[PDB]
Amino acid sequence: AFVCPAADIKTTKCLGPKDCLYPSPKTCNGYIQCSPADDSYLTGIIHEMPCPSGLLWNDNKKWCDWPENTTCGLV
Amino acid sequence: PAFVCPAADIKTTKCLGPKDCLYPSPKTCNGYIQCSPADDSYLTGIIHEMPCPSGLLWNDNKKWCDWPENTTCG
Repeated sequence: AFVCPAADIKTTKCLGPKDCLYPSPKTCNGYIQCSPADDSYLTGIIHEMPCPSGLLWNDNKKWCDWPENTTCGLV
Repeated sequence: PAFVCPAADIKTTKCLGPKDCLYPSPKTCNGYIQCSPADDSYLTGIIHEMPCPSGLLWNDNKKWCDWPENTTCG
């Protein structure tokens, strides 16, 4: 499986828009967001999030983006 | 008009979840606002004016940047 890396939750509290966002090792048509479990900010909960149809993850900008801009290498 | 992040949304969710504390931007359809708790009272928010990708528009129904046909803008 995948779990949330605790270091990111502890260090950032995922407060910034681009914090705690990651590529999905399972698809280019989505991503993973880690949410802090609670306001102790010690561990994270995994959310497998989709991109809109036709958009791919662009990890440079941590968003769903036009396919030409993708950072995803999965085939 | 100047935006204020809704206190009730911050207080109730602490903006923890993926779809929490996201709103339309009054400045553009090609973007949105994401609020982050400003302090440990969780009643006020820092405003992050976020763009959408080229040509795409906010869809407040799904709280994401989406194809223009699915917009809520206006």
